[PDB]
Parts: sequence; structure tokens; C-alpha cells
Amino acid sequence: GMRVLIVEDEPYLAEAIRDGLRLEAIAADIAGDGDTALELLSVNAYDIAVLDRDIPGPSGDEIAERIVASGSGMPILMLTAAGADDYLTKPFELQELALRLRALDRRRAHSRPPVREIAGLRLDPFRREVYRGGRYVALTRKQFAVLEVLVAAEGGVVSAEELLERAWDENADPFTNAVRITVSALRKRLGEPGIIATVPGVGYRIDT
Ligand SMILES: [Mg+2]
Repeated sequence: GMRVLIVEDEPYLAEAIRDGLRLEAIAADIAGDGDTALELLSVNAYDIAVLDRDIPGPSGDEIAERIVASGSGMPILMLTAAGADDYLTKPFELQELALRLRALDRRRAHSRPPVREIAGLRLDPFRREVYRGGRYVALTRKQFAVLEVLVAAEGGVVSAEELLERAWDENADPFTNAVRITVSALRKRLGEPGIIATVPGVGYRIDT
């Protein structure tokens, strides 16, 4: 079934909302503040984020911006007292929330969430961290952006030109030596065994 993240700070409310979804076959994790929300987003995968706007720590709008920047396409539903796919005013009927969640999910029912793990690597875009078999590998911003694209291709081949468009600038001056030296540095950082394969005329890919 569906897994959602509920971020709401009002006492008992986050737990009560998860409770109302339980028998709707919609499971949920909860958080009362933005720091906990980000920590959960670094570890678990969710189908939708339900975010109260005014919460302690990083606000609900700041969480929404970081989800949007992650490039996952995960739908976001904001809760308001009274960017984002939809907004819901508190208090709301539970059937109303379950309807919005299902509608948001089925719009993208056949799309796939990003590939963040392959061949031992785990990539977390929220903390911008890479783990190889559980071992932390520090990476520069450019190295991470290139690796993020290669991992998301799940062994598919990515040209040096696409890496330049996606990790430097969509209308960049097509010079690919910078991409080549960055991939080479990434290979040194990741270590043995070799995980980034070169396809001579086309580009690079994650091996196995
Ligand atoms: Mg609040």
C-alpha cells in the first residue's frame, strides 16, 4: 500500500491523522518538527509528504523546497490554518484527506521513484551523502551531481554531454573534459572495485 510522511506539531494530531489512515491501507511515519522530517527523508522512501506549514525547526515550506530540489517528484500536500500540489485547511474530514492522497498517488501510479541504490551504493540527496556498502564516501558537490545522474540511470549509459547539461548548466558551453576529469575523480573517491564503466563512444554507466 501507500507510505506517507506526516509532519504536524499540534499535540496528538500527527498521531491521530496516522491513526485515521491505518485502516485505509495507508501507512505513515510521523514527525513533529522539520529536523525530524528531514532525518526521516534521508532514510525512508515515501509516496507522499503531508506537511504542516508552521512547525518547529525548518518550516513546512522549507521541507517542501528540499523535496522539490531532490528531483524525486514526490507529491506534497500542505496543511494550513487559513511549490505544492495541493493544500488542505485544518480541521478537515479524514475521507477528504484520503481522497487527496489517493488522487495525488494515482496521477503518477506507473512512474517509478528515483533509483538511489545500486551495486552497493546508497545515495541520499537530503544530506548529500554517498555510502558504499555502508561506508561513507565524501564527495564534492559536482561529484555528487554526476553520480546522482548515473545512479538514477540504473546501469544505463549517460553521455558526457548529458552529464554537462544536468550537472553544470542546461545551456552550457559543450566542453566535456571537465566532465571526464570529474568522473575520473569520482572513480578515485569511490575506490575498488570499479563501479563506473566507460562505454568508449557513448558515455558512462554504473557497472552491474
Ligand atoms: Mg503547526
